[PDB]
Amino acid sequence: SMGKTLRFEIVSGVNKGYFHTNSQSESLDLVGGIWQKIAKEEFEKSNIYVSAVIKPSKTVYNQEWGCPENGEETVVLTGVANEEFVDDIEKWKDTVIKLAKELKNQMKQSTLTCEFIETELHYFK
Amino acid sequence: GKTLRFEIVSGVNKGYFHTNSQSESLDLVGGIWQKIAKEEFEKSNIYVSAVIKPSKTVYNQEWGCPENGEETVVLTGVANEEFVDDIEKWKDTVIKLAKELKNQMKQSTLTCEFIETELHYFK
Amino acid sequence: GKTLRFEIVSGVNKGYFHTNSQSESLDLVGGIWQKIAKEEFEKSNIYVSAVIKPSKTVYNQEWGCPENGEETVVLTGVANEEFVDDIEKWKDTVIKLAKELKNQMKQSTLTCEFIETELHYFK
Ligand SMILES: Nc1ncnc2c1ncn2[C@@H]1O[C@H](COP(=O)(O)O[C@H]2[C@@H](O)[C@H](n3cnc4c(N)ncnc43)O[C@@H]2C[C@@H](N)CC[C@H](N)C(=O)O)[C@@H](O)[C@H]1O
Ligand SMILES: Nc1ncnc2c1ncn2[C@@H]1O[C@H](COP(=O)(O)O[C@H]2[C@@H](O)[C@H](n3cnc4c(N)ncnc43)O[C@@H]2C[C@@H](N)CC[C@H](N)C(=O)O)[C@@H](O)[C@H]1O
Ligand SMILES: Nc1ncnc2c1ncn2[C@@H]1O[C@H](COP(=O)(O)O[C@H]2[C@@H](O)[C@H](n3cnc4c(N)ncnc43)O[C@@H]2C[C@@H](N)CC[C@H](N)C(=O)O)[C@@H](O)[C@H]1O
Repeated sequence: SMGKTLRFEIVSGVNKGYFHTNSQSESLDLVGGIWQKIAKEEFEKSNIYVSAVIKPSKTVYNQEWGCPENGEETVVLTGVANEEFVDDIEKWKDTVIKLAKELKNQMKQSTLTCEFIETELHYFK
Repeated sequence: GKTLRFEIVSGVNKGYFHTNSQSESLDLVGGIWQKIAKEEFEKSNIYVSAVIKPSKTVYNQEWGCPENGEETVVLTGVANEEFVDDIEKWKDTVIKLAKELKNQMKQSTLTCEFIETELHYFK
Repeated sequence: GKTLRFEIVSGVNKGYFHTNSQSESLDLVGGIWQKIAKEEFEKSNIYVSAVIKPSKTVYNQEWGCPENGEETVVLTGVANEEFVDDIEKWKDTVIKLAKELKNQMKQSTLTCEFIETELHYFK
């Protein structure tokens, strides 16, 4: 029910120019639907299912590098390696990286960040 | 130098509370947290504040997830040394509140994580 | 090799800025951060980008919290080794910007945290 493990965080753009969504709820459904498909497909391959909590956001960077004024519409995906389901943390990590790259490809993103953070998970069921 | 932060993820249980918007879910969960944190504070003098964020959680539809994700909330907070004198008792308190939130939101499962953090508090 | 991420939590000060939606607050804080980060970059060549999320912060009404929570914003960012040559200088830049944000948002207190993180950057 408790133990040291890893969480991940990925930040992606929503690519309005390609998908033409017009609200943050539409953007969340877009990214969430892609994550759902790729996570299920990898689960069928490796028996490792990576669930993700997805949050709306704006990412602020220099307008001279392409950022809209007041920020780019983005989505933050996070998840934790639950030892109830993950027997091998290194395989899970490699799965997350694989999914992050697939998300970057299918979202047509030029760059993407994927972070791993040490966490102590308490799981109540 | 280092302290802890927590992160809890819960469903919002629209079917039970009959809320109709993510804004209503935030007020619902906020009010529940506000009440349970106050109640615990009056027992132990340990107040656990929480930053609450809207979210969706994506998992396998075979396990009950709606297409594109379940509506969820993320609650986070930090053990501020200004207010916290015993980190172990603070962790116990977060866990106690996380279990109360799980019960009141009628959740079958719930995650509560602790992450090491370096807090700079400006006042 | 780990790097750092930061997390800042701030009020949105609806009463001072006369905003009436979370979207308006997000754009306002986003513009304020964009300006202070650009000005700092023009001096030090350290650009601190930030991912900003809407939120509500729940604390004791006895200390001034509104019922169900205060409207807040969470700003996070990562020290990407592709652009950050000196982590200490980056950390001091984040702290400097957090203090500027506190002043410009007219906040009485503000938290700024640093968390160790393993960053994979795909380009
Ligand atoms: N900090 C920096 N210092 C110096 N130059 C920079 C910096 N950032 C960007 N640049 C320039 O811009 C070019 C593109 O860089 P990049 O796409 O990485 O620049 C990114 C970061 O500045 C920021 N960002 C991304 N993930 C973040 C996270 N987890 N936390 C905080 N901020 C985040 O967001 C920027 C744009 C991304 N959101 C991607 C935008 C778009 N969807 C795309 O795919 O191209 C670089 O090659 C540089 O020339
Ligand atoms: N990763 C997995 N691998 C294998 N089987 C799984 C997995 N996840 C769920 N299952 C199956 O589904 C059953 C239910 O498991 P569980 O309720 O824990 O499955 C949860 C996780 O997959 C995901 N989730 C929850 N917290 C998360 C976090 N912090 N980060 C990332 N994802 C998070 O969300 C799922 C459902 C929860 N949101 C709760 C749903 C609902 N409100 C409820 O109370 O039952 C399990 O007994 C398994 O049979
Ligand atoms: N935990 C506590 N225990 C005991 N006394 C407390 C506590 N918190 C606040 N107080 C009392 O209230 C006064 C003000 O304290 P403070 O402004 O720090 O109290 C803050 C925290 O309780 C909470 N908060 C802020 N950042 C947070 C984070 N990252 N995670 C979780 N919660 C967060 O939010 C409270 C108010 C802030 N959002 C600022 C509100 C307002 N915008 C302002 O600028 O004054 C203190 O001097 C004490 O008298």
